[PDB]
Amino acid sequence: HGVQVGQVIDRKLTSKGVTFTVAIEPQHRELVKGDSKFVVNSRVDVKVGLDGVEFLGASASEWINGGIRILPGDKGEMKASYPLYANLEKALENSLSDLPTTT
Amino acid sequence: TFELVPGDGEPRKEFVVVPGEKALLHEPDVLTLTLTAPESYGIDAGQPLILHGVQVGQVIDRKLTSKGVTFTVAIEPQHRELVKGDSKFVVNSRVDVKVGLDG
Repeated sequence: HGVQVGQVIDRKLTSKGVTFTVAIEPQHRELVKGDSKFVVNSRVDVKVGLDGVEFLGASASEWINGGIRILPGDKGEMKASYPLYANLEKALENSLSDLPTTT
Repeated sequence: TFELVPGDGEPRKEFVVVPGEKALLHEPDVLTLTLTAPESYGIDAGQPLILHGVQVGQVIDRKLTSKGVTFTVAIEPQHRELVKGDSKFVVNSRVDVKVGLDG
């Protein structure tokens, strides 16, 4: 919600991909609500058009800050691993793959 | 540097020192307001309050709750009479650009 509640501790590169270990302060520990989402805010996206022009990803303060945005949830059990989504649209669609599934 | 602001009343020999951030909060006349928002909108605790292009106040602090974000702000007594309580507060921390054929 625009407020810094944590900090990325470390990053490791493996064969499968990249694993980030992050920490959340105890003050906002109760607001995590484990059934939540994490979104990348380190890249800016600009879309232009005749009627729809948008500037997503990160604002100027968000671009100079960077980091990970947290989309909170309602009720969860705080599982260990979490996925990281490339952009907002994929997070909303709950799609963790570039190509959508065939139907 | 210790700065002295004289007052009036019975003489005293003990004082409580407040930081410079809270200096406006401890003035004899000051208008303290609490305003809520679902998002921080990138507003810190040192941002000013602007009326007609003139700074008339200063944001004192920001707190994050479950419902949202609450800002406590202060208005100087000089412009206390110009507040006119049935008033509105608008975010000025983000810029918006709308393009079009004519507008």
